[PDB]
Amino acid sequence: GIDPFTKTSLYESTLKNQTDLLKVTQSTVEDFRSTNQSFTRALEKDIANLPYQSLITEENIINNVGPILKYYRHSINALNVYLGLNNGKVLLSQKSDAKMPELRDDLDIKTKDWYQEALKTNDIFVTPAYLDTVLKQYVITYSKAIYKDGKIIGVLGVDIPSEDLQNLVAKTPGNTFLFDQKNKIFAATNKELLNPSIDHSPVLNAYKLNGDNNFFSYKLNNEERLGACTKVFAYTACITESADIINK
Ligand SMILES: [Cl-]
Repeated sequence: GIDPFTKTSLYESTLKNQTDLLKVTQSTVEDFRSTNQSFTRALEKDIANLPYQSLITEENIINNVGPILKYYRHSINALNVYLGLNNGKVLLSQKSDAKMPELRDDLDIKTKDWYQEALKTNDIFVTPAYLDTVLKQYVITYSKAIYKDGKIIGVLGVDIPSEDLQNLVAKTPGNTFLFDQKNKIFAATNKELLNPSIDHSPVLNAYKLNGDNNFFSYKLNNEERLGACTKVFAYTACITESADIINK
């Protein structure tokens, strides 16, 4: 309407609404990451709790670590779960025909960020989404250097399809969406937003001007829209709507 009291009431209401919904999308991304981190941490602990004898020959790694990788992979429906060693080999449990985990020598692991970055932090390392060479799907990898008595055993990796996060975000309420660390569109409730030719600059420009969680106005085709974005790890989560709620 027109009376400023009424317009202010509508603006304050929709701000709260849209903020709530943005937070649900933020929570979705957070919970996905923390579930995968907890899992990875539990797997690290089970591997490190084996005696050294079970860890210090490749055959013993196959027979003693392999089943653990397999059970864990199944438990969460991961794509791959694996352990990379300093000799460049990887003990790999992959989705497939029920064949046991095997040692693979062709994964060029000392060139891979999941391997090299795990050795530079004491935390879990989380990759951007990338194309997994084993099963040829886009994954987010959680990796962790495993130590026993201070001694490196190898680098654990857990590959989760990136589509799993995309699908979780898409199911959320609200016209919410998520950009990756390069500010490309990554997930959206409205699948049309994923058209790579769409211009997101008005929303990204408005976020740059306003900051995390700060509700803003912008224009599309000379009509007014409202929205907000916030950082969530290296992602940017946004929500937008028509301003007709406050103007009409
Ligand atoms: Cl994540």
